[PDB]
Amino acid sequence: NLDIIGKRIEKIKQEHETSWHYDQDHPYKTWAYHGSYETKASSMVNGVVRLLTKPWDIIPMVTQMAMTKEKVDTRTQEPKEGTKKLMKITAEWLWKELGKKKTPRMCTREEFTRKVRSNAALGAIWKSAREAVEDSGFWELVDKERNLHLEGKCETCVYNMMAIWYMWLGARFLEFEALGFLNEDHWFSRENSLSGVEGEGLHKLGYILRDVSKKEGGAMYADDTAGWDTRITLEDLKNEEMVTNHMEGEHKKLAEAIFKLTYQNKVVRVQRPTTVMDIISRRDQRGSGQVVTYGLNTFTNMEAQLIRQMEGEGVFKSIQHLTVTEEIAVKNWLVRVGRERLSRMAISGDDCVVKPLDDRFASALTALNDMGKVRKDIQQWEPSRGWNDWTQVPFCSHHFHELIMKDGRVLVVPCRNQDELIGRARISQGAGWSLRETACLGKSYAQMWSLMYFHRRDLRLAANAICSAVPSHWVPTSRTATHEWMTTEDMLTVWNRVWIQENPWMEDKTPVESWEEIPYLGKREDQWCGSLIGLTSRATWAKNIQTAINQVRSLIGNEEYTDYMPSMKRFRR
Ligand SMILES: O=S1(=O)CCCN1Cc1cccc(F)c1
Ligand SMILES: [Zn+2]
Ligand SMILES: [Zn+2]
Repeated sequence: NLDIIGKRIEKIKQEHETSWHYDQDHPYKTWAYHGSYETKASSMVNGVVRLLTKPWDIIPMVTQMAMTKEKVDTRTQEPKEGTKKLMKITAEWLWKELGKKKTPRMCTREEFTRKVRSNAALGAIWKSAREAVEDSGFWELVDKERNLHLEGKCETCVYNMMAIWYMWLGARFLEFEALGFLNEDHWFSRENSLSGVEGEGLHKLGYILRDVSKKEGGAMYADDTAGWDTRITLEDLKNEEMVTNHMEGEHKKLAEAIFKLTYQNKVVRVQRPTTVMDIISRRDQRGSGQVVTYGLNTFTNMEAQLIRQMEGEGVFKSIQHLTVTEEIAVKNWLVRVGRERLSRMAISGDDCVVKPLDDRFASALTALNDMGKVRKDIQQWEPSRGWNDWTQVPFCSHHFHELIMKDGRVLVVPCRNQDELIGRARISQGAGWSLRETACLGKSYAQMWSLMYFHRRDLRLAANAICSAVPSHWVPTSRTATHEWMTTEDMLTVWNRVWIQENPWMEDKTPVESWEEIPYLGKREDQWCGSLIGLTSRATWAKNIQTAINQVRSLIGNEEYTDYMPSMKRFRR
């Protein structure tokens, strides 16, 4: 206990010696409380996108998105011995498969520096990250902590609750040095993991689900976990740490210390209004950089789902205890069919789709419930509802349509309710946005829509409008998947590269010559997915779109603009 977290606690106590109140009115039950001390970010509207989406100003599902816990303080029972055994064997086998064609390695100050100078979310708390990285005293702070970790101790690796947990860049660097390889070297690529989709892109996910649908077997299951990060057990963290069994030298020691000192024994600071700072600690649950969180969530989800598959296939009889012959059967299933069973899944962190061998999977719930991965919105022992059609399966907040081009070629396209897409593009985060920076964020949403959602009538029109309203040469930006729309290249050229040239599911590579060759959903199916086609508000907006474009051009001023509206049939004279 205080053995490992004491130093971090001691150091914070001193820095606030004149306010160390041990509140007895502390609300924590499952989080150990240590002490307290004295201390003291809304969604803004993007005006460029809102001025060009007027019909949505009266749609509450869009307008409410711009307005405006008790699951972090929960406990997870210890799994049974049969469950623990199944997890240990599966985890051991899975790190070996992921490691067959990859080599664990340390990520570098050099690589970390480049990532900070290209504005990548690292959950940090010198002003900006940029100025800390170009000064050397910081790296001496990193070195002192680095040397403390090699010694098996920790001083400065403390979480700041805000449920996301920021850290001092020094802690982030040390996490990235030891475990960044999982993301930097694509351990969860589909080629390397079989179930993963890391680096895939939203224009690949529907093709991937259609490929899973082609396997013989049962329904497609897509069960969501209730609060996945809160259900990560200490047994889960131990099975994840076994990646260090594949490491050597410094790296092995540096990685072992991240897992022991910061993952399996955390220290957190949380603001309470009664405003004081609450210094609490817990060994279990997920708390780590969002990028390491993604890869280890993928790993543990792949593990859990292969065990749910083993349960449905009768590989083991009970989670209470695994007979010595069951152990051999589980390991033999893995060697014989493990890679085929991974191929029956698409897993993106806590998000999965599984096409099992048959529907016995639907009621194979004992291992899943006992690992703590309790399903959301369903009674603990009620059998899973499966999907009969890959086009109805939810995955990564989307569903996927099969869309046939006038020339017979087949697109599998990503889709979601259009109110969600318009409502998100109308929101910015943070202060100090110039009109130019607001315009360039609108342009990023517009180009994403032209590439991913070209099949939705309202979005291809609004995307053309925004791109006409923002100066042609201004570069799309974001402050916070592969992002092919982040470019000043012509969007028809990018569309051809993504959907035809580089698309491994498209055998005929004939380029498309104009946007009019590129199809929409059926008119009814566009409505079903939230389109306003057919409403008087929408018809007036489309007819008068040049007036809206000219309003935004007048605000931005006398700049070079291109009219993209004649790329659409109806504006082609
Ligand atoms: O589905 S409907 O509402 C019934 C008539 C066809 N639709 C209207 C419409 C207007 C403008 C463009 C368009 F593709 C379709
Ligand atoms: Zn540390
Ligand atoms: Zn749809």
